[PDB]
Amino acid sequence: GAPPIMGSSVYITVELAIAVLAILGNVLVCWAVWLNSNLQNVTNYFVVSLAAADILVGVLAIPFAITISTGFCAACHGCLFIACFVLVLAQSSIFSLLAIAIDRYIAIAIPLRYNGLVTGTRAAGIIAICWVLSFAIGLTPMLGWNNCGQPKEGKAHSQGCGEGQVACLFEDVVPMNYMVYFNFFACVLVPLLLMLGVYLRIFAAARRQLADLEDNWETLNDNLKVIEKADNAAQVKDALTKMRAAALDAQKPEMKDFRHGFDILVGQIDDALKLANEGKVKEAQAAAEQLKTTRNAYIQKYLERARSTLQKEVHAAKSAAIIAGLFALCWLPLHIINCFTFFCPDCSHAPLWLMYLAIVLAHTNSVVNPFIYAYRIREFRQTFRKIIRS
Ligand SMILES: CC(C)CCC[C@@H](C)[C@H]1CC[C@H]2[C@@H]3CC=C4C[C@@H](O)CC[C@]4(C)[C@H]3CC[C@]12C
Ligand SMILES: CC(C)CCC[C@@H](C)[C@H]1CC[C@H]2[C@@H]3CC=C4C[C@@H](O)CC[C@]4(C)[C@H]3CC[C@]12C
Ligand SMILES: CC(C)CCC[C@@H](C)[C@H]1CC[C@H]2[C@@H]3CC=C4C[C@@H](O)CC[C@]4(C)[C@H]3CC[C@]12C
Ligand SMILES: CC(C)CCC[C@@H](C)[C@H]1CC[C@H]2[C@@H]3CC=C4C[C@@H](O)CC[C@]4(C)[C@H]3CC[C@]12C
Ligand SMILES: CCCCCCCC/C=C/CCCCCCCC(=O)OC[C@H](O)CO
Ligand SMILES: CCCCCCCC/C=C\CCCCCCCC(=O)OC[C@H](O)CO
Ligand SMILES: Nc1nc(NCCc2ccc(O)cc2)nc2nc(-c3ccco3)nn12
Ligand SMILES: CCCCCCCC/C=C/CCCCCCCC(=O)O
Ligand SMILES: CCCCCCCC/C=C/CCCCCCCC(=O)O
Ligand SMILES: CCCCCCCC/C=C/CCCCCCCC(=O)O
Ligand SMILES: CCCCCCCC/C=C/CCCCCCCC(=O)O
Ligand SMILES: CCCCCCCC/C=C\CCCCCCCC(=O)O
Ligand SMILES: CCCCCCCC/C=C\CCCCCCCC(=O)O
Ligand SMILES: CCCCCCCC/C=C\CCCCCCCC(=O)O
Ligand SMILES: CCCCCCCC/C=C\CCCCCCCC(=O)O
Ligand SMILES: CCCCCCCC/C=C\CCCCCCCC(=O)O
Ligand SMILES: CCCCCCCC/C=C\CCCCCCCC(=O)O
Ligand SMILES: CCCCCCCC/C=C\CCCCCCCC(=O)O
Ligand SMILES: CCCCCCCC/C=C\CCCCCCCC(=O)O
Ligand SMILES: CCCCCCCC/C=C\CCCCCCCC(=O)O
Ligand code: NA
Repeated sequence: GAPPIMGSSVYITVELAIAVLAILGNVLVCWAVWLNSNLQNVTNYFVVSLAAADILVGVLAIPFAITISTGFCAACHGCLFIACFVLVLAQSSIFSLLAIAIDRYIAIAIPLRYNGLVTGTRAAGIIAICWVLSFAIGLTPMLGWNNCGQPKEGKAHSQGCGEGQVACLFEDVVPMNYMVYFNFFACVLVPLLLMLGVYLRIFAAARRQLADLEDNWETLNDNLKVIEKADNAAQVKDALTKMRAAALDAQKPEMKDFRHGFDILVGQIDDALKLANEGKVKEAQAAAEQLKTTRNAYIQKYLERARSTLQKEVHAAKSAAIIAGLFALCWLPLHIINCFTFFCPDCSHAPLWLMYLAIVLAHTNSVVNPFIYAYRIREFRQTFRKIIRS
């Protein structure tokens, strides 16, 4: 039995290293949003709430985790607070991650009502509400779902604890049925699966909208060819009728030129339709050839801009999804071990070294988001560079 202070020293040193890095990187995130107005939008207010949770992992939850690893004598309800506060921060992170996903879904599904629906003022009230809910969920053991009524009195006496005190150890005070059914299944797993469903909807909506843009374009170019090889006024008329509906369909500084572009296009379709309906096939076909000028000078530019805007939303949603996936990857090992402890009382408990490895992996999640923003989001990377240089 090696002196406990040796493995303790390794664990604590690693925790302190993670705390340092979590504070530094997430303070940098908050400083970038505060300073750069191109980063001040509703999405990034949830990003800052998430960075605040991660700063508090470094400032409070890691010092608390170091403390509870010692099994020090404590009043049981004080022990519960330092065991459960990290659950508040994890719960807050979950709400922020779900909000980021929903925000991006609203942006890609209804971009015309996004700015009217999702405002800074409503985001700050959602954030406040979510922090209150996170305290209620993470500190639910303090409302009475705890093991303080059944203290491990032999362990308390062996350590010389005083009356009313327990050896402060996570699995002695926090019930495992709370950890598995309430904290993990209800409060973590279900929101993460909801997030997964929202991201699937985002990527499907993007794929569908890019397919629609390409379809409208091909319909435009195919019907031009229909008109070119029609042999009567009625065929020209039918192809132009369709083109007119599609152009109006697609019509739903750069905005002035693209509105001007579609105005010309509808006007030119209308000129060609009138000629067709007068039975003037050749005149109608020549009028339709003028549509190629508008297609080259305006419609193609609209198509390329619309595509590039959707491709940026896909890239941005992938970045946010990577962050949600990394939260799941860093926290799942600990939840899964708790499931074994709880559901398999005939299995030997996960060994101590694995418990602490899973705890430090969960804490490491508070380090990683600044790196994802730096690597995947030019505007953050550039603001980070400017802050670090100045
Ligand atoms: C806003 C921030 C800076 C304040 C942080 C206050 C923290 C450190 C305080 C608030 C409540 C305190 C706990 C309340 C009661 C107990 C039980 C006692 O037997 C041992 C200490 C212990 C477990 C305290 C540890 C320190 C503690 C967690
Ligand atoms: C989220 C991804 C990375 C999956 C991680 C899976 C990890 C957490 C799984 C894979 C194999 C698992 C171990 C398999 C066997 C045992 C022996 C049993 O007596 C205690 C639980 C314990 C020690 C399990 C702990 C959880 C475990 C380590
Ligand atoms: C989408 C995925 C990641 C959801 C997470 C799946 C979790 C809930 C699954 C993955 C592996 C599962 C464990 C695999 C094996 C055992 C040992 C058995 O004696 C009791 C149940 C128990 C302990 C399972 C509990 C639930 C479990 C931890
Ligand atoms: C990508 C890198 C950082 C992952 C690091 C994984 C390391 C830290 C993990 C993987 C295997 C683990 C070891 C596996 C077995 C034991 C034996 C045990 O009696 C003491 C702890 C010890 C020695 C573990 C310490 C932590 C450990 C070394
Ligand atoms: C964003 C990237 C992730 C951030 C990562 C933050 C820091 C984590 C590194 C820790 C290694 C520290 C050295 C650990 C060496 C210990 C080896 C050892 O001897 O283990 C003893 C054993 O555990 C006794 O039981
Ligand atoms: C023995 C003790 C039992 C205790 C059981 C506790 C139940 C938790 C309930 C409320 C905590 C509220 C905490 C305050 C949350 C602050 C929210 C906030 O500051 O949000 C900022 C906002 O973003 C600005 O725009
Ligand atoms: N099971 C558990 N244990 C601990 N710490 C104690 C590790 C341990 C477990 C058993 C033992 O005999 C001695 C120590 N922290 C823990 N944190 C969590 C957690 C937080 C969020 C999800 O799970 N679970 N968890
Ligand atoms: C896509 C779905 C993702 C996962 C959702 C469902 C998770 C359900 C997990 C259930 C594990 C229940 C384990 C019960 C073990 C009983 C042990 C015993 O009876 O001795
Ligand atoms: C993503 C899901 C992956 C699932 C992996 C396979 C899980 C099925 C394994 C069940 C293992 C059951 C082992 C229980 C052993 C102890 C039984 C006992 O003595 O009570
Ligand atoms: C996706 C992960 C898949 C990993 C491999 C899955 C295989 C898991 C196998 C579990 C076998 C458990 C055997 C337990 C024997 C116990 C003896 C007994 O209880 O009588
Ligand atoms: C992503 C899901 C991965 C979850 C882990 C999958 C591996 C599941 C294997 C479990 C094996 C449990 C072995 C039982 C050990 C004790 C046997 C006994 O005492 O009866
Ligand atoms: C994944 C991030 C890097 C992880 C490196 C892991 C090394 C440190 C973590 C665990 C080592 C095990 C030491 C635990 C000793 C028991 C703790 C205690 O009882 O005080
Ligand atoms: C860029 C570097 C910034 C500062 C990095 C600091 C990294 C080291 C952090 C913590 C190490 C503390 C070591 C204390 C050992 C105590 C173990 C014990 O008390 O038993
Ligand atoms: C000094 C005592 C108070 C400590 C409270 C710490 C809470 C977490 C720290 C910072 C989170 C709030 C930072 C928000 C600043 C940026 C806001 C914005 O980007 O518009
Ligand atoms: C335990 C003592 C400290 C506990 C602090 C917990 C409360 C955290 C409160 C605020 C951090 C959230 C900051 C969110 C800023 C986003 C709002 C916005 O940008 O408009
Ligand atoms: C806060 C996020 C939203 C919460 C939604 C919760 C919906 C409920 C989902 C999962 C709860 C899991 C219930 C498992 C019950 C088994 C209990 C038992 O048999 O002892
Ligand atoms: C959707 C995420 C998880 C699904 C929500 C519901 C939770 C999983 C479904 C059933 C789990 C029930 C586990 C309890 C079985 C008996 C427990 C026991 O005997 O100890
Ligand atoms: C499109 C590639 C351009 C390369 C530079 C990147 C510019 C910005 C790109 C995407 C913005 C990503 C926004 C994702 C929201 C993150 C929210 C979160 O999950 O925390
Ligand atoms: C419990 C685990 C759930 C974790 C949720 C993590 C967030 C989901 C992340 C990615 C899912 C989306 C995968 C589909 C990719 C399509 C991309 C594309 O069309 O270009
Ligand atoms: C990112 C990597 C994801 C990998 C998920 C799966 C990891 C677990 C895989 C194998 C572990 C299986 C251990 C089975 C132990 C059986 C012990 C026994 O029989 O008692
Ligand atoms: Na977090």
